[PDB]
Amino acid sequence: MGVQVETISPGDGRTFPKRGQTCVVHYTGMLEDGKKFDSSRDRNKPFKFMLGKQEVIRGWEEGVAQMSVGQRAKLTISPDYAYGATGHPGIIPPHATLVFDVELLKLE
Repeated sequence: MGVQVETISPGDGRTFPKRGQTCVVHYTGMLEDGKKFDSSRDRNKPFKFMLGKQEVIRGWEEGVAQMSVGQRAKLTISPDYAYGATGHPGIIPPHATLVFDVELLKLE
């Protein structure tokens, strides 16, 4: 499968990221069992990435573009849209489905 987006709290429902914009987000990343492997909130610094430059996993590129500014959403990402068969040594196992709690703070 691809990426599923499940809403947690609504945004403005009007402003969606376009290609080339910088997305400023807080996020928490968890394995399918619920173990957290990454979180911007723990570092007290939002994460920025430019949509369309493939600086993040495909699931983020397609999932976050579906969010409006101010929305918090749950992205469930299958391995093909994520770290795939390889995974990431000692962080993400092979063939892992990931769950991201993501809040789109603003666009730049």
